[PDB]
Amino acid sequence: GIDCSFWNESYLTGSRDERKKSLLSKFGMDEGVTFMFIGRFDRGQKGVDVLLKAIEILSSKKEFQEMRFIIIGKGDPELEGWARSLEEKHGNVKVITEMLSREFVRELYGSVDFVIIPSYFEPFGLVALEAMCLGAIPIASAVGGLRDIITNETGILVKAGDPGELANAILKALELSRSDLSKFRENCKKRAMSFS
Repeated sequence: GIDCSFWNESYLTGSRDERKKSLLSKFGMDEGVTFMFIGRFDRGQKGVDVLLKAIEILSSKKEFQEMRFIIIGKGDPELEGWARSLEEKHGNVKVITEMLSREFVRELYGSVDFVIIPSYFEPFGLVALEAMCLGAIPIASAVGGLRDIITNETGILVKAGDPGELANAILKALELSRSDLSKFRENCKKRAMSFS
């Protein structure tokens, strides 16, 4: 079950636009549509590999410049090395290889546009609900609990393990109007609150 006493936007200062601008400026980036990943870096569970492949696919496109990526998690030295390499290659990629407190995570969810949950294995998907409670729009693998939580009114579902499909979904998400973004956020919070 989700703790909506902790996971809500009451704890956050100012507006979403303000927070996102400040956040990105700390990473040396100007404003852009911001996608975040938070999870273990492994080969077949959380899907960081799928995300990194998707970033590589997108990087040859002009629209890539309008995207910002925040990639948080730890694990394999090879996977961390890969994430770090992309960070050095692309000025719109930030990688943070460590655990952050739930307070920090909460602030981040309330300060990005989308949270990417490219899981292969996700029995509970409590992460989707937490992100949704804070107005972050999920782009997620259609697996386990994520299937139950995420709807067409609240986010984007993709086939697990498919970097191409993910890249397509990210481009689709980038193109959404502010009005559509706003409706998604409203539905996200409503749905997350309904999970009580």
